[PDB]
Amino acid sequence: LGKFSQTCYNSAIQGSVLTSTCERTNGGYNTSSIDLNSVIENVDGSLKWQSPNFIETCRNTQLAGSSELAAECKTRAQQFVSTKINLDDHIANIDGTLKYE
Amino acid sequence: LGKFSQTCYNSAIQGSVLTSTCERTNGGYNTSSIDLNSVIENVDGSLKWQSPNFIETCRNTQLAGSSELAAECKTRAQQFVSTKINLDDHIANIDGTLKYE
Ligand SMILES: [Ca+2]
Ligand SMILES: [Ca+2]
Ligand SMILES: [Ca+2]
Ligand SMILES: [Ca+2]
Repeated sequence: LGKFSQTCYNSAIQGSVLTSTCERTNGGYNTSSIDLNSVIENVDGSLKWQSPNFIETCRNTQLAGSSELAAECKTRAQQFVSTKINLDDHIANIDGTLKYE
Repeated sequence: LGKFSQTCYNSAIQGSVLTSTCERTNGGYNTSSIDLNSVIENVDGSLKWQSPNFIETCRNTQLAGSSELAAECKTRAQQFVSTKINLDDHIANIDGTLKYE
């Protein structure tokens, strides 16, 4: 995965955004940008790649009660345990549409 | 923040997606969906809200060498330490455009 640096040049980082000029398969180059803010997290001082989608390591997702998401999720030890989270924490109803905030 | 459940009904969760029918400010209801996969993470078995954008708790971001993102990031103890991450880990050059994978 990755390896962009091997076929790109003039890379730069401003804030959360990486910009670089990269080689196209069909000759020629293209300059593009990517915002790393959401795919990179700060964990107790060290930059780590954002954790994988939870559906990759959790099963049997259900709505518990009126606003809780419940599931059986894998521990680092590879064992499934019960867990839940209140979606009312961050999911809002903004004029009829569900929005994260 | 949040509190969608107080003005919505017929909520349901399928996989990573929450769907609910919510009250509009201007009378009437609207049914909408939101995918929780990326805003909820599995940390050692418990569902936690995905960590905040790293630019919120990190400063002085720079490109170190050809592919590393370097910065000074806040620890849980509120002290800034040096950290870096190799963007070649997950940032690819897909036919001239930077893409995460
Ligand atoms: Ca509900
Ligand atoms: Ca549970
Ligand atoms: Ca580079
Ligand atoms: Ca550093």
